[PDB]
Amino acid sequence: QNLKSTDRAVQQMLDKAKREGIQTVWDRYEAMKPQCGFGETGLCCRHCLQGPCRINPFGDEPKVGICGATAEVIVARGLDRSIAAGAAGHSGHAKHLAHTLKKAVQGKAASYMIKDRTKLHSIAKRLGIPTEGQKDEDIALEVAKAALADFHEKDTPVLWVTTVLPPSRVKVLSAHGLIPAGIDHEIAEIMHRTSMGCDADAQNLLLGGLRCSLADLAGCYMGTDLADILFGTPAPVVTESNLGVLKADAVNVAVHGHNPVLSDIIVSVSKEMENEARAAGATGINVVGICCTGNEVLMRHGIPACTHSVSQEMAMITGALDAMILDYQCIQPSVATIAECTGTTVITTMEMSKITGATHVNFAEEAAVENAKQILRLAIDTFKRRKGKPVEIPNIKTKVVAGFSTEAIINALSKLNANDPLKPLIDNVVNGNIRGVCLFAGCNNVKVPQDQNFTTIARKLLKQNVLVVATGCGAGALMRHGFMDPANVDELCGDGLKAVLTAIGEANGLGGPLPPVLHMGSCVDNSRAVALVAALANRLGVDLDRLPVVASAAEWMHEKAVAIGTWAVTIGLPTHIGVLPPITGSLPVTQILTSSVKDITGGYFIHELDPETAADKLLAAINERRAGLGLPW
Amino acid sequence: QNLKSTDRAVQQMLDKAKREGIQTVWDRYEAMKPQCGFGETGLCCRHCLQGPCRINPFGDEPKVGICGATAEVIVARGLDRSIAAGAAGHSGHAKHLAHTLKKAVQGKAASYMIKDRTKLHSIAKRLGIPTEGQKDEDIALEVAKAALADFHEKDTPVLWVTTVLPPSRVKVLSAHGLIPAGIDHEIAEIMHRTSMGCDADAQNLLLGGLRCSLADLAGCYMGTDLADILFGTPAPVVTESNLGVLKADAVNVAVHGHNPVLSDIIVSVSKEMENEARAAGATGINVVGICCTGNEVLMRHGIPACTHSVSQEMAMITGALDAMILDYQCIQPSVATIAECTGTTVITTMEMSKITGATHVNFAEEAAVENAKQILRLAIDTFKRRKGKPVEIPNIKTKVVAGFSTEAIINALSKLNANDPLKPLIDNVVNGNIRGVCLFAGCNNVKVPQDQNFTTIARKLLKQNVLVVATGCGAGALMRHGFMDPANVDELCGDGLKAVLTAIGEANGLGGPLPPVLHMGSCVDNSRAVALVAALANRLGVDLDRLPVVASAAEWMHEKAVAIGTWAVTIGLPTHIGVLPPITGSLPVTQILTSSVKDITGGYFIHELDPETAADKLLAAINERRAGLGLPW
Ligand code: SF4
Ligand code: SF4
Ligand code: FES
Ligand code: FES
Repeated sequence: QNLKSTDRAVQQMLDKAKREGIQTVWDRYEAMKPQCGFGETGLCCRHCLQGPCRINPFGDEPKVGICGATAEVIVARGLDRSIAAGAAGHSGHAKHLAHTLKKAVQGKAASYMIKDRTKLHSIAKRLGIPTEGQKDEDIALEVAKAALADFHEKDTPVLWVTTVLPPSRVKVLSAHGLIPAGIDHEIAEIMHRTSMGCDADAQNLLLGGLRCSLADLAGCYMGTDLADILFGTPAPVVTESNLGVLKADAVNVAVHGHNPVLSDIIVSVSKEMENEARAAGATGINVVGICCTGNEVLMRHGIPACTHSVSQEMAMITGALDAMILDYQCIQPSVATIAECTGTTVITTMEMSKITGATHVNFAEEAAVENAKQILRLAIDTFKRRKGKPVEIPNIKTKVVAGFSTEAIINALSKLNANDPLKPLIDNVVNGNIRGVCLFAGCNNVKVPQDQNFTTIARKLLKQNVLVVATGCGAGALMRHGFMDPANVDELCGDGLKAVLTAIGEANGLGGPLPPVLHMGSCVDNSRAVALVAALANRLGVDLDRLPVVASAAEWMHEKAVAIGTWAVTIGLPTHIGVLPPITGSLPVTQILTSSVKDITGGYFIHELDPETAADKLLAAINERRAGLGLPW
Repeated sequence: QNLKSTDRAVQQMLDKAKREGIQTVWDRYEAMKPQCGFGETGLCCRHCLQGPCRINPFGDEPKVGICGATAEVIVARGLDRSIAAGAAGHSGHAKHLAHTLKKAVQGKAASYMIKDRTKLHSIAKRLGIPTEGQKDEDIALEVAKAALADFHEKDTPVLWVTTVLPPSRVKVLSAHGLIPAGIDHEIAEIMHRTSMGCDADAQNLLLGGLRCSLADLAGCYMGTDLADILFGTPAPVVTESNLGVLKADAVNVAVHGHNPVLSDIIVSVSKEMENEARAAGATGINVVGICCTGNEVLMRHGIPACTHSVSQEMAMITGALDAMILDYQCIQPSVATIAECTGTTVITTMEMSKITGATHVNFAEEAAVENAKQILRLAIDTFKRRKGKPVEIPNIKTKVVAGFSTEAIINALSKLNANDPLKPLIDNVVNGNIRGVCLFAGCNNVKVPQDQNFTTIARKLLKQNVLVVATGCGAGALMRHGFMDPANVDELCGDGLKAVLTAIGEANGLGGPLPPVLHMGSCVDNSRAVALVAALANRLGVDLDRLPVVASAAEWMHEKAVAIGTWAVTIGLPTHIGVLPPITGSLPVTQILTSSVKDITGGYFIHELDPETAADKLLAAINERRAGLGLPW
């Protein structure tokens, strides 16, 4: 099972699933081999009913699509549609939060409120919304209206791009025509230009994709902003991760998906029903997190993280998961079928994301508490049905310190330098104690033994004094393998990095270091990493493509991650990816994305399937940035 | 060549292309056989990087996607993305026209203006925009702002749906949650819900697709409305069609694509440069139409139609096409390569639709006349380079009467009944002189011998007294085969239909009948057919799903046509399609689209590849509608 996942709890559940005859994502992957090479290389098009068209990577015909579309056009159109689909997910998430904030401040959903007033006021100031002499409710109404206005064309471009990046970066992007005009406007323009008989020039197509990736960045940043207003900005928290966080004697309830608009309410209400859970034979309600909704409630409330991404079915296989409460994105629809065998109640909550065979509860903000109680009572019923059944919860978990929002990181640094908090971090970059910064982001992917790339790359970078930050299922991989436990700083970190983590932690009263990797939150919270490095760029007076900062989507899968990787390149970062997207069928497109885009944005993709080689390539990229600043390396 | 196209001019050019070694769409189709059966059946998914996934239609594994997505989910997600892409094209077209109208009435593009004041005022009244005491420029500004507001969520739903359909139809759709909230909002929601780990219930997915198809209908109707304001509502015109409209001694200039925002200007300016063309050895500038931009200028100015859709390369093969001026949609990118062999200057004009190897001229409304002159002068240069070269223009053309906007049809009927113009048409439906109405719409498709389905079906329906209306490349097929020549009424039409066409034509002073088929314009002008049958429904006091009205997308290809076919079903029409979309891999999805959707909208798809059978099925559908009204059949 170690060829399937490097997580020992996951291996144990894979053995249970095998002896019980329950098919897993890994079994369905094996059943798909050999996968289609036209699709793997990108040389397939279904954009009209004259198709499907394909192109042989090498050899004889077919050499061109029926309409005349070349390999370069077919590959670029497919990639653009992936970016648009990712943008549509992150911005659908943000849009829902904008509507929730509007409802809350109009008096229409009393379960929601302005929890972070300081964040509200700073966002308003960032956007140019007046604060002086205005009620908080009116300021928030203005912020929500601004959020919704960024989805369509108006007199200004998308402010959740233009107000969040360094001004020199906005100027470079504007010169290339890359600033989005409206989030949904760009998504639709991608769908139009990639339809049959439309854009047929690879460079033109890819420039559009870069612009649409910035629409995705805007949705990410808007989602983080709005979730912080509504639910609180994260601050450092201590919790646990992996399947051992489930409790045989408790009602185990997983929140799963991405938008925490209901799961934050699930967390609050579950506490109020401890007595009702005790009447039914449980110690209480044990809410646990899967995927990014789990990251949201871990970051804000220290809810323990059960599992992530590719291994999500394994939580059910324990027999102890009484309910799995779904919103949208990254939910394997197999969970609805597996629930019959495991007894778990799978509940969908969003009108646009239903799964056949799952129970649906129509969540509405105005009725959020009622909804959480109806849902949680289905879970309590389920816990009672499994009275006196054996469960197999692997006794495996790690300690996790998390909650490193950008505000929290700046605050931690301020204990070393109150009036210039970024300076101690920059001081240590310049002197070599910190070699650079790497963001790990994105999913797991069944093609890669689970977590193998994240942990192999992270280990090498930490030994070379790289400050490592992580989001999404990259943070999930690292937390499940101990990278967020400060007890592992001695083992994992080079002496320079250890010195800095210790100095910061000791100034924060911890008597011990910050953890080896800083968890910055969910996938939308990749925007927090942008805010951090944008602040660093502005303090140094340079653009992001001169900083020793790189990213690695080491095991990526989702269209959302393709969008994130593309905006990382667009804002100027060397961006490693550990699974090839469907681009190898076009050498011209591959050359743009890995080389010549440098001349446009200063970023570039680094394609490397071997994680040891990937770490060497990321260190090389960091060290070239150091050299361009005149720093030793 | 008659297996490739039923058009004799196209056959002649296929022989020339073969002896000159020029590859055509038909050659590229042959080179693609056998096409992938997974893609043909819809059983392929590439929505994440764990793919590509496929499902065997029958037999052993693979049976399910890697994430657990079933065949039903995979097929429904793919179809939904096709509908969203079509909506993005039609509404991108409409959005561009909305911006053009706004620029014109703000004094920013003097080459554009309010040409149809009556249409402006009726659209304003339809939307609830006040007209009394307002300048036309301010009314138009309000209409343009309303058009742009329908792209995003607001306090009202999409008004270019809710104000254009019968109220009972709006109520049925609203009860099922099918009214779009915003055009680009729906496109993005489709992209989100169909991304990995999101919507996984076929019925839920398909309901979303029906809603997004109504966003497409809104874009079509908005595009027709705005183009009529800016360029004039069509009225009956007489012109010609087929390759014989090219002239060896003239500068032959094709306008090709969909948005006539520049080609209408091309038509005006070309007249002003007749003298400049005469200096270079030509008789003048002969502007001809390809595809829907050609339909737009045919409908408004009687510009002759050169060719359409699948056969567009053949116009170049004559050797006499000096320039082909492109905007977007349905342009085979092969034209840029074929131009090297034929001498044609291929010019792109829109930033989001470029073709490698074509010359680009950045069109801007503010500089429209300058742009048309720069473009037309490239064409005059090209005509001079082919001095003393042999050209092979097939001496083949038909007479075309066209320009039947809904306003023109109502006006023609008003000569029989001034105060109740629809009554004479209804009178003849009730008495059997008109059996019903069929709209032919959509593309040609290389899988079908060109025009064979349109003409075979139309011939049978006309003999059975069906009033036939046509748009897009369905109108192109019928015009090229004589169906728009009133001299063919005796041959083609049953006695009842002939009586009505003659009575209407004689009351309109023609001394002769209306043509056998009424050309209602471009693909967006399918909205005109909606306006006509909506008016008929309102006059009879019933909904569209009780009228003897059907549609046939007999040779369809583009994602835009998939969207149109889907909204035809959604508004209540039996809708024949002559090429199977990628749905046969899921029996549950096929059953929804061909049967059970009747219980939702009253419309349904009729899947029939055999055009003689299709005509029988369409007549059966018409006759069942007649029976439901108590009419003889
Ligand atoms: S758009 Fe072109 S390449 Fe794609 S399926 Fe249609 S004919 Fe084939
Ligand atoms: S979304 Fe599911 S079915 Fe589609 S490629 Fe990804 S794993 Fe395969
Ligand atoms: S031929 Fe396999 S992905 Fe299309
Ligand atoms: S396997 Fe051929 S279309 Fe994907």
